[PDB]
Amino acid sequence: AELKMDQALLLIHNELLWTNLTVYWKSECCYHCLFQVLVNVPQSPKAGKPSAAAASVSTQHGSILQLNDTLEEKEVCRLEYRFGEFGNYSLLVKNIEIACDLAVNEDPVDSNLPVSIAFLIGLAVIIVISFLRLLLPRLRSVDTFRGIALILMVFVNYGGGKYWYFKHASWNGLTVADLVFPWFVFIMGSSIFLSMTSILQRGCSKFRLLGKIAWRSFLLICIGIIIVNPNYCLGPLSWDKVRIPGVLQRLGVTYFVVAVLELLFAKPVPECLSLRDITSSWPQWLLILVLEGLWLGLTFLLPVPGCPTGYLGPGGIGDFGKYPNCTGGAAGYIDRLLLGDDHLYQHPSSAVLYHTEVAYDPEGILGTINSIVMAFLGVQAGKILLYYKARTKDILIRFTAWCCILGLISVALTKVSENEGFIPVNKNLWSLSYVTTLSSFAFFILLVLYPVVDVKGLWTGTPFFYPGMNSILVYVGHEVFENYFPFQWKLKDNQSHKEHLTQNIVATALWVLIAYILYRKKIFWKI
Amino acid sequence: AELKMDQALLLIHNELLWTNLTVYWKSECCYHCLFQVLVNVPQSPKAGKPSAAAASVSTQHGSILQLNDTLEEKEVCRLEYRFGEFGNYSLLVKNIEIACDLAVNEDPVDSNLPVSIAFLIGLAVIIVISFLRLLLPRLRSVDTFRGIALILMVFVNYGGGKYWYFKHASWNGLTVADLVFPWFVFIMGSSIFLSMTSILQRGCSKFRLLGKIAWRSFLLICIGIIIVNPNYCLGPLSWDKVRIPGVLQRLGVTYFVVAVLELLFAKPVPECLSLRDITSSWPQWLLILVLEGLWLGLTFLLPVPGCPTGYLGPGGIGDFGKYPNCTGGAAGYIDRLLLGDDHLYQHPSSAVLYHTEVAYDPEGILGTINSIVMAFLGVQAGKILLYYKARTKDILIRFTAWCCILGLISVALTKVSENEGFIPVNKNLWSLSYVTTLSSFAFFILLVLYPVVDVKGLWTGTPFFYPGMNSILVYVGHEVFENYFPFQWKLKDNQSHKEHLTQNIVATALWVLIAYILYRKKIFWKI
Ligand SMILES: CC(=O)SCCNC(=O)CCNC(=O)[C@H](O)C(C)(C)COP(=O)(O)OP(=O)(O)OC[C@H]1O[C@@H](n2cnc3c(N)ncnc32)[C@H](O)[C@@H]1OP(=O)(O)O
Ligand SMILES: CC(=O)SCCNC(=O)CCNC(=O)[C@H](O)C(C)(C)COP(=O)(O)OP(=O)(O)OC[C@H]1O[C@@H](n2cnc3c(N)ncnc32)[C@H](O)[C@@H]1OP(=O)(O)O
Ligand SMILES: *[C@@H]1O[C@H](CO)[C@@H](O[C@@H]2O[C@H](CO)[C@@H](O)[C@H](O)[C@H]2NC(C)=O)[C@H](O)[C@H]1NC(C)=O
Ligand SMILES: *[C@@H]1O[C@H](CO)[C@@H](O[C@@H]2O[C@H](CO)[C@@H](O)[C@H](O)[C@H]2NC(C)=O)[C@H](O)[C@H]1NC(C)=O
Ligand SMILES: *[C@@H]1O[C@H](CO)[C@@H](O[C@@H]2O[C@H](CO)[C@@H](O)[C@H](O)[C@H]2NC(C)=O)[C@H](O)[C@H]1NC(C)=O
Ligand SMILES: *[C@@H]1O[C@H](CO)[C@@H](O[C@@H]2O[C@H](CO)[C@@H](O)[C@H](O)[C@H]2NC(C)=O)[C@H](O)[C@H]1NC(C)=O
Ligand SMILES: CC(C)CCC[C@@H](C)[C@H]1CC[C@H]2[C@@H]3CC=C4C[C@@H](O)CC[C@]4(C)[C@H]3CC[C@]12C
Ligand SMILES: CC(C)CCC[C@@H](C)[C@H]1CC[C@H]2[C@@H]3CC=C4C[C@@H](O)CC[C@]4(C)[C@H]3CC[C@]12C
Ligand SMILES: CCCCCCCCCCCCCCCC
Ligand SMILES: CCCCCCCCCCCCCCCC
Ligand SMILES: *[C@@H]1O[C@H](CO)[C@@H](O)[C@H](O)[C@H]1NC(C)=O
Ligand SMILES: *[C@@H]1O[C@H](CO)[C@@H](O)[C@H](O)[C@H]1NC(C)=O
Ligand SMILES: CCCCCCCCCCCCCC
Ligand SMILES: CCCCCCCCCCCCCC
Ligand SMILES: CCCCCCCCCCCCCC
Ligand SMILES: CCCCCCCCCCCCCC
Ligand SMILES: CCCCCCCCCCCCCC
Ligand SMILES: CCCCCCCCCCCCCC
Ligand SMILES: CCCCCCCCCCCCCC
Ligand SMILES: CCCCCCCCCCCCCC
Ligand SMILES: CCCCCCCCCCCCCC
Ligand SMILES: CCCCCCCCCCCC
Ligand SMILES: CCCCCCCCCCCC
Ligand SMILES: CCCCCCCCCCCC
Ligand SMILES: CCCCCCCCCCCC
Ligand SMILES: CCCCCCCC
Ligand SMILES: CCCCCCCC
Ligand SMILES: CCCCCCCC
Ligand SMILES: CCCCCCCC
Ligand SMILES: CCCCCCCC
Ligand SMILES: CCCCCCCC
Ligand SMILES: CCCCCCCC
Ligand SMILES: CCCCCCCC
Ligand SMILES: CCCCCCCC
Ligand SMILES: CCCCCCCC
Repeated sequence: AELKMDQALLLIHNELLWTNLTVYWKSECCYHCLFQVLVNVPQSPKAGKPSAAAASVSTQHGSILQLNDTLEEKEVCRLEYRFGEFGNYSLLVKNIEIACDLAVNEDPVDSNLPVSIAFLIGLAVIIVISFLRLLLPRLRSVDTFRGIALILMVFVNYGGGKYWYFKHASWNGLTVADLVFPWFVFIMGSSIFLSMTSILQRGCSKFRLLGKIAWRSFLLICIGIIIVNPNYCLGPLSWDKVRIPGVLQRLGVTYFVVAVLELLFAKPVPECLSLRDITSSWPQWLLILVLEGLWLGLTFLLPVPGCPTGYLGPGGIGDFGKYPNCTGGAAGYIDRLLLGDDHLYQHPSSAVLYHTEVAYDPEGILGTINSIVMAFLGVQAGKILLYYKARTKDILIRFTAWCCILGLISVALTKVSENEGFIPVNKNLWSLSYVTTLSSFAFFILLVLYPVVDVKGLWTGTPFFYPGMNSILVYVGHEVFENYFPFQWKLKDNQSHKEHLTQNIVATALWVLIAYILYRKKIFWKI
Repeated sequence: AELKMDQALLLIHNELLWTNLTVYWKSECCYHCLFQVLVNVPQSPKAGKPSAAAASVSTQHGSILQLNDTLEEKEVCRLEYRFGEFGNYSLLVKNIEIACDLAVNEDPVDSNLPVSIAFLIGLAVIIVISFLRLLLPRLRSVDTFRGIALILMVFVNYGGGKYWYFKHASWNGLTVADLVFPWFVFIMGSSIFLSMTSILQRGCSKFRLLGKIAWRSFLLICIGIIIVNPNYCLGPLSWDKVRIPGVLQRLGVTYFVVAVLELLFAKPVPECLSLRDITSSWPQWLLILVLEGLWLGLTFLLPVPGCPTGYLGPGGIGDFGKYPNCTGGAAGYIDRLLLGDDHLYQHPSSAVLYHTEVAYDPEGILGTINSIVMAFLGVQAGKILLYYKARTKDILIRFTAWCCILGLISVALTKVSENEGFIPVNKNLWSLSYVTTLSSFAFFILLVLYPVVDVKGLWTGTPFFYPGMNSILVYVGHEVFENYFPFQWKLKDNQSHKEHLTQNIVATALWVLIAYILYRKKIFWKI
């Protein structure tokens, strides 16, 4: 057939004699999208010979169909159904009143079977290895956490099996792909504090440390702009098409601000209910709350011309299509004002579900405030680890307290909903509730991973700390060699989830093995 | 206008009343090519109103034009002229007998002015640096030689300014681009001997050395097949389109054969007219002469179906177009027999001047014999360096003797001509005279570079030994980052020699600087 991946076939048979029909399609994942025309089925020329037309409907989310008489502009029937991948469905519209019935000709396939099988195979290997082994400075929990986030992004960037839950969410909500970048910012803040405390304890000067901070930030930004962003398979680089924002640029700016703050207000770690780690660093908290107030003010009060003030929405056909060019609101407006459309991201994640035409950069200028807030929460985690290193009970109690506080803030902001909160979770805007949700997840992960890996030693972090010790090499590496064999080959079927998933799992395992080889040879690159 | 790079405009005005004309074009660089149709000019409809037509003629080499009456198939006049780049020439054909005259409307540009200016600027910098400095184990000559060849290939591979003398020759003869690969094979043989002598003198076992040899050869071949050959900007790799031969594959096979021979017949270096370095290694010479006899026999006596036996020619329209699919002869036939057309090089250098349609691989199977012969001559150079290291006069005398012998052999084979010798110089076939010519050049280079750099110390090899100590990193590096900024940007004019030359010079200097940075940080990768 001609069905692409994640698409079903819908055959519409119109038995009505004197009324044409227009088939409108809306996805269930849209929040207030507009109905779009799917197919036009004419009237039946003679009784007993119904006119037909075929359309392809997406199967990732539920579908809502509305059949409207193209003359009277009225609705004859409306269906809400969830079509399955590669299915063959027939819809019959006939008199006696008009009622339209949906039937299944060919059953669909189970498209999530590769994911279920890949999890069971992975779980079966873990049990065998653990059972087989039974018969036979540098914190390791932070390396394990960073390596977990690394393995996840390599799977996600390489495609994720072309599954919708291993991709970035269109506008609002969370998928597996939306977790890894905030966790990298969190871990990078924690490592900022650990490194700076060690260096300033060895007696090193603050000005040489400042020089190292500036050099590392400049180097990260330059690598991001020149190596990671461009698609050089298209052609040589021209300035008018250069994308200035990006991932490594975000890390460089966040690292500079947070590292310079910590260096400026650095204090020796002194040697048990006490708020020492919090109150000893109150100037940072004051400045961070000032930045958070700035983000809220610019997001909810800045007037954007030709756009509602405080608009938190995708534009396109979203919000009933009233604001087709307002993708982002104040964040997008500031990006376009300072950098320009041609220096932004040309394929925002909302372009597929909301059909937005403007350029929006997820790593823009306004979200760097919340990137800095995430990194500073990571710094607080490092402070807990170092201040109370003698007592494990103190560390676990503080991690639990922070996780609970940030979780309650996220519940209040998002209202435990995807689109109906006061500040819904959104990776494109780097929302406040995005930061608090992912920070509570990071504190819970550290809560589980600290006693298991560091205190007791029940686990060593294998195989996660091998890329966790070469994160920058693995990141820049898979960006450079994304199209190379063995990370990518020509598939017998591009429309198969099984083949894409196998390819991406193999490539991710190859990067874990490359990082293990570098670790085994004691080759560690720090930017 | 619409002239591309290295093209002139030819306007033909036909004043003849009753005879059409057909304009045939042949290049002077062709050996026995066929005339190709350039443009068809009809007859003049009325006296005093001559019909005209415009054609673009290449300006890299001389042009031969033949005007033939399209009815009687006779020749009215024939011109041999050398058109200049971007010139505007008008050719008038008129009665009184018929004589055709060539006139220059717009003068051409001097297309080699950027090359002349780039040499003077380079020479002016050398004089300033040498004058300014005046006011203010590992052989260095081998590193300088390898670095010179490295700088040359990086300039050549990146385009060479799009100059025809910085590209590979079409079939026969030499350009600057055809010198660098044989010199790498020569230096690699010399380094084989130096390394093996040192290791076997330190008492290391021969079997562990054999393991190291096999590992290095396998690794070189794998890197060549997977990283260097494919164009991943086109798409993911499929087996049916994989090119098996290549540069690093050639180096791997040559290294394995030569290193295993030297290891097998290794002898300690003993401590002055004597042939000790030659006669102490007579088994290698016997085996090398046997391989050379094999190459000559398979090249001049193997019967290729549908092809003359011992054909040393490009096919295409060459040799008067009698053998359009015989590109290569026995070498190409063996390549196609063993590997197949779809696993060979799809754009041989002859495809532009001789219009060949078949696939030919310059790094094929039959030329590896001559690659091994070149590497073994390099081994002989290393033997001279180590046997007579005490006496500089002995080293210089032996280098001069070898250069003279190989030069005389090259003169005898090529007959001091491009196409008229018994075995003309040809990089595609890796001819015997190609090997002897480039070996005499390498021996002369070593003759000049040994007393200057090593014995006296007048020069240190700057800036050439910095990439000479990281050759593999520089090679694989510029292959991976060929399309990246700052090595390539979008030009304001793609048809300008000045802009291409500036871009390629800047990229080559950047690779010298990268290698200097690695040397300054003591980071050396040996494959
Ligand atoms: C959304 C998607 O799918 S793609 C988006 C995802 N983006 C990315 O993954 C970007 C890639 N980013 C990264 O890999 C990292 O965040 C980096 C490169 C910015 C660095 O993060 P960091 O945690 O700071 O890494 P790094 O190892 O360089 O840490 C630097 C310092 O921390 C120290 N450190 C790191 N881990 C630890 C640890 N566990 N304990 C103690 N010190 C540590 C290092 O010793 C070093 O200190 P030093 O230089 O004084 O000796
Ligand atoms: C046609 C075009 O335009 S493109 C075609 C051009 N192709 C290429 O350039 C291919 C690239 N090839 C190369 O760079 C090289 O030929 C290579 C990578 C194959 C290696 O060549 P080599 O000269 O053998 O390089 P390398 O430095 O690795 O030498 C290996 C050994 O020689 C030793 N060695 C190298 N130079 C010297 C020296 N001057 N003195 C003593 N020992 C030396 C090294 O110590 C090493 O020994 P070890 O491993 O026991 O310690
Ligand atoms: C299909 O027809 C229905 C009519 O039942 C349309 O629904 C109305 O649309 C108008 C706008 O033209 C609104 O003012 C009404 O409030 C809607 N509801 C009713 C009950 O009339 C619907 O818009 C049509 N579909 C499309 C895509 O235009
Ligand atoms: C979906 O199913 C219908 C049957 O329910 C298929 O329609 C048949 O198509 C074949 C060839 O196209 C005809 O020979 C049959 O007569 C059709 N049957 C009916 C009942 O119409 C349709 O082809 C299927 N679509 C697919 C498989 O893509
Ligand atoms: C142009 O015309 C000339 C005639 O002077 C052709 O030259 C002859 O070509 C025939 C082949 O058809 C040969 O047998 C003759 O030996 C050639 N020379 C002479 C003096 O007759 C020439 O081939 C024509 N050009 C092209 C491209 O066909
Ligand atoms: C080459 O030179 C001729 C003149 O020798 C140019 O022909 C002139 O073209 C312009 C515009 O096309 C006319 O206005 C003139 O009348 C033409 N002059 C003659 C004598 O024919 C021709 O355009 C030039 N070709 C280029 C510059 O590409
Ligand atoms: C001090 C901390 C808590 C907050 C810092 C940010 C404050 C001072 C700034 C940031 C952006 C500012 C807003 C920007 C633009 C407008 C629109 C204008 O028509 C009225 C003022 C108003 C609404 C500003 C109010 C003050 C504001 C919210
Ligand atoms: C011993 C050294 C000097 C030479 C080794 C190669 C010799 C033995 C081999 C290599 C290829 C061989 C040739 C391959 C094919 C043919 C065509 C056939 O119709 C007659 C024999 C003839 C002409 C062979 C003669 C011998 C030959 C030249
Ligand atoms: C998110 C899915 C990724 C699937 C691959 C996970 C990593 C598998 C590890 C394989 C390599 C192990 C090398 C280290 C062994 C000690
Ligand atoms: C074949 C033309 C290439 C032009 C560039 C030649 C190399 C220039 C050297 C510049 C970098 C010097 C770095 C080392 C300085 C000590
Ligand atoms: C249905 O559409 C056709 C166009 O092909 C039109 O001619 C016809 O009038 C329409 N039906 C009605 C009832 O108007
Ligand atoms: C020249 O070519 C034309 C085709 O356009 C043809 O009609 C004419 O006959 C030819 N000239 C002669 C002399 O045959
Ligand atoms: C898609 C909607 C996301 C809302 C998430 C709300 C929960 C925030 C964290 C809850 C506690 C986490 C403990 C691990
Ligand atoms: C000692 C070396 C100093 C290098 C300085 C390079 C420029 C630093 C700029 C960093 C700015 C990043 C945040 C905007
Ligand atoms: C005495 C040693 C000092 C070394 C340099 C430290 C100062 C670096 C300044 C960089 C500031 C960056 C601002 C963009
Ligand atoms: C050992 C000397 C300490 C003196 C204070 C050092 C403060 C360094 C932070 C400066 C922040 C400014 C960034 C541009
Ligand atoms: C030297 C001690 C002074 C105490 C100042 C008050 C500390 C305020 C801490 C702010 C934390 C609020 C966000 C968690
Ligand atoms: C294009 C024709 C090439 C023929 C070259 C013949 C000369 C061979 C070497 C001569 C002596 C070299 C001394 C440096
Ligand atoms: C000790 C490690 C040995 C590795 C062996 C790898 C295979 C070697 C094959 C090399 C063949 C190259 C010439 C055909
Ligand atoms: C005792 C140590 C021996 C180490 C291995 C040496 C033998 C390697 C054999 C490789 C041969 C390659 C042939 C293709
Ligand atoms: C120290 C032991 C020496 C014994 C002889 C070693 C010979 C090694 C060369 C073998 C060549 C075979 C390659 C496949
Ligand atoms: C800070 C690094 C900025 C790098 C900008 C690259 C610009 C490329 C344009 C060159 C082609 C005209
Ligand atoms: C057609 C699929 C073949 C590729 C399988 C994945 C590669 C695994 C080995 C990689 C080591 C170089
Ligand atoms: C010795 C290394 C050989 C590598 C061959 C790569 C083959 C790639 C084809 C996979 C896609 C079907
Ligand atoms: C438009 C041309 C601008 C590029 C000039 C070459 C780059 C030189 C600096 C490279 C260092 C990153
Ligand atoms: C999704 C987990 C898959 C684990 C596969 C591990 C074998 C390479
Ligand atoms: C590092 C060089 C940047 C050059 C930018 C030029 C913009 C047209
Ligand atoms: C003790 C110094 C505090 C300086 C003010 C903090 C906010 C800028
Ligand atoms: C502005 C409405 C309430 C916001 C929730 C507060 C969470 C701390
Ligand atoms: C310092 C620039 C990045 C180097 C490329 C690394 C590719 C794995
Ligand atoms: C062809 C030699 C040019 C030398 C230029 C050196 C300055 C980068
Ligand atoms: C290294 C894996 C090679 C796989 C080759 C498969 C040919 C179709
Ligand atoms: C002294 C051993 C020589 C072995 C024969 C050489 C040619 C195979
Ligand atoms: C076979 C004709 C003569 C070949 C020249 C010999 C050079 C040593
Ligand atoms: C070992 C494979 C090659 C690594 C890439 C190096 C790029 C500079």
